[PDB]
Amino acid sequence: VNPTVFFDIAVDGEPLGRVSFELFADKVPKTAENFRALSTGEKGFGYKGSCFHRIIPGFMCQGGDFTRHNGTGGKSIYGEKFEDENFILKHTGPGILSMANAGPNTNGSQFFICTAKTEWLDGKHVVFGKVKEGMNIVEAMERFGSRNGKTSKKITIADCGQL
Ligand SMILES: CO[C@@H]1CC/C=C/c2cccc(c2)COC(=O)[C@@H]2CCCN(N2)C(=O)[C@H](Cc2cccc(O)c2)NC(=O)[C@H](C(C)C)NC(=O)[C@@H]1C
Repeated sequence: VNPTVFFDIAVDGEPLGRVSFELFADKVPKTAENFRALSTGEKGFGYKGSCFHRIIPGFMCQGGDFTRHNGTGGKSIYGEKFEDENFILKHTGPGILSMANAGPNTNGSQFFICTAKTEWLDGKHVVFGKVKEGMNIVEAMERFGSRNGKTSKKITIADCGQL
């Protein structure tokens, strides 16, 4: 019953590969549904065409700002921001999909994909999914990141949707 969604990733407009995610709707249904609907674009806005604006090798890849395209924006399907649903799941290792935020109860659309166990984020960021297929594509994305997170090529979600 857990949905699966995909991102087709491009590097300076050339196809890199597809990352697929399981969304844990069984444990964080509101948060999973936000990400699912933003991936299909069914509300008329969402992840398609947006970029990964911060990639820090050995840490995580962050994206999801489709409103300002400068790291500060994005919005949820629930208006603007929404509350932290729960912190049942933890940042246990590579592939974990979690909500970016600016403190408590500020979930919008920005998210990050962990490439390592990041337990200092537990209880601060809502974990809601995991990479299902295409972790090798996330590893390739890291090669375009840097210590401070600026990317050396434009890393975009060329297409996305639900499987
Ligand atoms: C541009 O926005 C501002 C952020 C300023 C810069 C943060 C920064 C720069 C370089 C490396 C790192 C963080 C390392 O940590 C991450 O990479 C973490 C990893 C988990 C996901 N994540 N970033 C986030 O969720 C970060 C967590 C954060 C905020 C503030 C400072 C900080 O050190 C880390 N939050 C944000 O990016 C939110 C955004 C979702 C609307 N923006 C904001 O709070 C501000 C308005």
